[PDB]
Amino acid sequence: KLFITEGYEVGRVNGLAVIGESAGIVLPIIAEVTPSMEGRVIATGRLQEIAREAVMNVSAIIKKYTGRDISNMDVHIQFVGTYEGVEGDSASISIATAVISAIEGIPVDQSVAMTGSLSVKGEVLPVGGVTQKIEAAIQAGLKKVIIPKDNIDDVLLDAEHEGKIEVIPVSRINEVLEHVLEDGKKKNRLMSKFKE
Amino acid sequence: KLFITEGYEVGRVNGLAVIGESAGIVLPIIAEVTPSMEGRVIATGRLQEIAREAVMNVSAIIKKYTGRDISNMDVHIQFVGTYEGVEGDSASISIATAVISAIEGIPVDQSVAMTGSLSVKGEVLPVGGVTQKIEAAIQAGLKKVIIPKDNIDDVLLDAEHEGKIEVIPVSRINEVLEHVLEDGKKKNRLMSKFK
Amino acid sequence: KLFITEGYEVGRVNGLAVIGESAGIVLPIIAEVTPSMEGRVIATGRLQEIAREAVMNVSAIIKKYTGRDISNMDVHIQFVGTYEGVEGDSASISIATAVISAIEGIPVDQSVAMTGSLSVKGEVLPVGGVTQKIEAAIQAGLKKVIIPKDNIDDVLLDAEHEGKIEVIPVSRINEVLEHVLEDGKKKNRLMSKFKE
Amino acid sequence: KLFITEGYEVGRVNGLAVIGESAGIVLPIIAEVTPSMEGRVIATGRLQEIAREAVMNVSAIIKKYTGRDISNMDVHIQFVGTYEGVEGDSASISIATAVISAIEGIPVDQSVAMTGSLSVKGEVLPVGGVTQKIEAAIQAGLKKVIIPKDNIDDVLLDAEHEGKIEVIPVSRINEVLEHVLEDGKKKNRLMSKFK
Amino acid sequence: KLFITEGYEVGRVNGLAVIGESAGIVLPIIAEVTPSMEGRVIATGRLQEIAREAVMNVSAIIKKYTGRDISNMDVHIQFVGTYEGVEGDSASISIATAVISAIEGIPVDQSVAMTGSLSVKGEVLPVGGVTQKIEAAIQAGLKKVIIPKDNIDDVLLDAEHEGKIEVIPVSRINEVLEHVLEDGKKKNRLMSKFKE
Amino acid sequence: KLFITEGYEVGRVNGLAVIGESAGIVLPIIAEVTPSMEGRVIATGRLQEIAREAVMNVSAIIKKYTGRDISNMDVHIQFVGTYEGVEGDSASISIATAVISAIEGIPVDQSVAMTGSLSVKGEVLPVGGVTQKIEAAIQAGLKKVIIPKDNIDDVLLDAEHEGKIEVIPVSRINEVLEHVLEDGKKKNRLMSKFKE
Repeated sequence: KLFITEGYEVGRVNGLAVIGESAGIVLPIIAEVTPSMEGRVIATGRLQEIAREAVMNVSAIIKKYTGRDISNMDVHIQFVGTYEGVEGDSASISIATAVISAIEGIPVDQSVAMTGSLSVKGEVLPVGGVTQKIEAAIQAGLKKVIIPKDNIDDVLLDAEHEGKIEVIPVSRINEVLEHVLEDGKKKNRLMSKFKE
Repeated sequence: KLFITEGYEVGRVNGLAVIGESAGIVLPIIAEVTPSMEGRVIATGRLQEIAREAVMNVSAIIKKYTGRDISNMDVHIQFVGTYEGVEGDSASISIATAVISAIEGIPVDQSVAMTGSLSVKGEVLPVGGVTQKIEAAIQAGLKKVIIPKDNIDDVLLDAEHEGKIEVIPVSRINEVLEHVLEDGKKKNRLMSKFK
Repeated sequence: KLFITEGYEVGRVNGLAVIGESAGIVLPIIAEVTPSMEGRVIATGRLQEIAREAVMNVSAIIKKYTGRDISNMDVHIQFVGTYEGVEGDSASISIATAVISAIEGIPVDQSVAMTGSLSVKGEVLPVGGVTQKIEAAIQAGLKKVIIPKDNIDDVLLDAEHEGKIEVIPVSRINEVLEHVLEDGKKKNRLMSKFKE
Repeated sequence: KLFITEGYEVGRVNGLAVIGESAGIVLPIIAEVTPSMEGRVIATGRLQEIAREAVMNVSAIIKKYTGRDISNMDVHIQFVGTYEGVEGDSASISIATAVISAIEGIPVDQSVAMTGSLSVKGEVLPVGGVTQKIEAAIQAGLKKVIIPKDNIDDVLLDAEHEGKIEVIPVSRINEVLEHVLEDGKKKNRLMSKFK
Repeated sequence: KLFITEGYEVGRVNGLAVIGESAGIVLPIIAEVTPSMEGRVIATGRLQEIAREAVMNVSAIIKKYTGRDISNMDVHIQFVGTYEGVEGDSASISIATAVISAIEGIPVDQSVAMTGSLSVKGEVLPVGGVTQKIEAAIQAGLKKVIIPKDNIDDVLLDAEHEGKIEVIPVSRINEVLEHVLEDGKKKNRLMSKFKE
Repeated sequence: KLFITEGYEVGRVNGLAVIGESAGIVLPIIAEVTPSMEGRVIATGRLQEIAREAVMNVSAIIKKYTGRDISNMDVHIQFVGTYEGVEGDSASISIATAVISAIEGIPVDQSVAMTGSLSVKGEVLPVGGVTQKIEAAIQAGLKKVIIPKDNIDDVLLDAEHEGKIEVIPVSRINEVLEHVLEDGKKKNRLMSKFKE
């Protein structure tokens, strides 16, 4: 199977996505980081362009909140499996989440999938095919799905479904991290860094 | 909805644009600026050269009048949502407006969209697709498109678009801010710096 | 309107080009220059390569006859308007002409459109589409049209349209300039500077 | 015939991949190394992003355990054959493996296909298209196939096929190496280095 | 009209090409060199890659046979006019002629048009649509047409059409230059570094 | 036609490609070398990275064997031909062979073609499309086709192709070589260099 459904893992997130117009999918990302040999973002396959765009875009948010500049480190991003036929999210919050995880060595809840794009301001703004994703998620045996707050009323769950996934609307990057990073002294420090 | 339409709000604005044909869409920008360890405009997409340009024109206006150097501070320009076959506007005023809005950190009326092209020396130059653009601001339920002046007569709106919206003829950048940049002490300050 | 058709403005020049396969359009153009403190030609959209070829060529000529070394300047060039399926003359001379005008800061006559491919050496080479361009010129109500002298047998106008525009042709850029540049001290002192 | 099914060769591994939207193919590779007197990774084709990626995850892994650095080496990789319609897997292990084989000088077992994505930490990640990666390797007469353990449930074989190949599930790049590298003094001391 | 049919001009050659595959056309070019003040080939719009290629090949023999390194110069090629539906020769001897011409300032004779491709060892190789081309040469009042020696029997002319143009087959670059460069002291010294 | 087929010229190697689907193209290569006046591999088009690969590999095996180093040469590598959908073998041996030719200044049997991938041990790896290649090599009325050895059995031929040609299998560069160099003193000196 292409993704983990529970446990905690560094630089590892289950985003969600769309195949064709039919349907949604579990889209899992690893991020890993190593210092550069000036610094680039490595990824390949049908999604590399989504990946440099999120990673690059989010990169100031990522400097306000470790203090590691991205151009001092190499960011190794893959998508786990292959997917031709898939639209992914712009500035996707999973790809930023997995990177912050990897930079910070703080693990991620696999049982919580996510969707949204990430304002360079740090907000999370709406994305297509939410119902179709939750749906893929309900199909995956994942437990909670984070989503943007303005897709709140695009969640057209057809009952019996209303109780098999916990749908969590967020609107900051800090809410996404709060809700998926493993508890501990590290995330506690981390969270406290989210302000002005 | 997806794109915001009520409120005021920082380094983010309503670009008008056109997917080629008769074909309007509302294209927001979102800007953000961070004083740097010079600096680099960071933006992605088919419309980076434009993000870059808008920004480059807009530092003359700001080192000159304000006397802020925008070379000291990395700048994020990002357009929103999935846009395909879009023609952008050279030195597009949505961006430069958002850029003044990041940097003097002062919100913008989101009733208001706009389109235009910013000359280094401050002008709002005319642009193609001025009508279909207004038609876009309309089925997106907005209050006021701002629009270049030399574009008035490229409005030729029909009965189902006539009186639906406030069109603002602008010649200068500061006519743009006069009209969208929210109110109080900072705007007032930014204004006088100019003349 | 996307162009001006009377008076003088700095750094502004109504080009001529062809849309699809019949017709002309006026290709209006602005250039502006600030010191760089070397520098670039910033232009965007579809016709950018032409802007850089023309500024690349104007500037050598600038350096030979005046003093001003475009080396030291950012030239910012725009096609007021947005031009798809439109196709220029290489080393377009509207463009070179708008640059020579931002730099000298002598305004240009808007009542006269033009078209020419500019050699590094200073000639105005011939260009495709004269007849049609001159028709578009007639159409926006522009008084004259400056063309490459070798394009003179290409002019195919119905006798009544020969009443409508002046057709001037030319073999060197400095002739485009007496022909366009605002009458003046500056302009004179400038014509002096291309004594050959 | 485009790959080998018997014997050991230095720096040659039988990858596995898909052509169109089913059918596996065996995807064989040489890597080779020479020093760089910096270092570059040399591969053409539709699959070379992958080749560059594979190698760049191997380096750090090798450095961390073996001490050898690859900045001071040029690496030359080839997909023996011509590979259109084909997607490889991210950072294929088969390439990672063929690089380790090169540098260390230890023959690889040609009768064992392998598929997988190597992570920078040395972990073996799951992949698209396992079954036809398996069918195709049977098709070629390979005796074992190494697959990412996390894909054990994707293995879908008819019994007449269950007996025809050995499915070996791994989760780490050192396991792959033990399972493929030729036996001997080199192999062992090499392993003592990943523990 | 777009080419000069007689006299000599620095860096100015009448190549031949084909419009679609109905007909030949004169495709006239100009190369011009300025110093680099790392060096480059500037050129525009439609046959810009034929242009970059031709030069990138001949560089070779620009050094090997004679004088200057073109990585220290900028090569500014233009096609005089505009070029859609036209098909460009590779490693074009008309470019190389133009570029050798501009560097030596030895004028090229405009009553002789040319087609063919330059190998890097400097044989001229067959090209396509030669009859059509010559038919363009003929049509356009150029006196003489240089063509590749392996196309000799691909020339299929009507009676009337054969005396209408001198046809000159060549097998090597130095013959093309023997043929089109202004006699005089400078060509003599150029031509005599085209040994062994 | 545009290519060689009996004969013995230097720097030139009739290789083999597929135009995409499976349609035999002879793809002639011209190599050329001069000294840097460090050095460079000077190629044009889609194949231009193959070239530098074929080159790269060949310098390695030359430095080793002959002792000669050719980091000093400026290498020119040319594709004779005009087709798109062009599809080349990695480290393609044609190029490897035109080059070794170039350098050792040694004429090639024009009457022979080849496909092949060359490794840094100067093995001949097999390549796909073996049968289409043997065909354009027939259509091109050539006498011999060198193929990689392990390609030995992707060889078919309906009645119409069988015994139309000396197909010749190889596993090493020095075979490729023994096959195609013009006999005598410099073949010889350079040959045994691969043995010493």
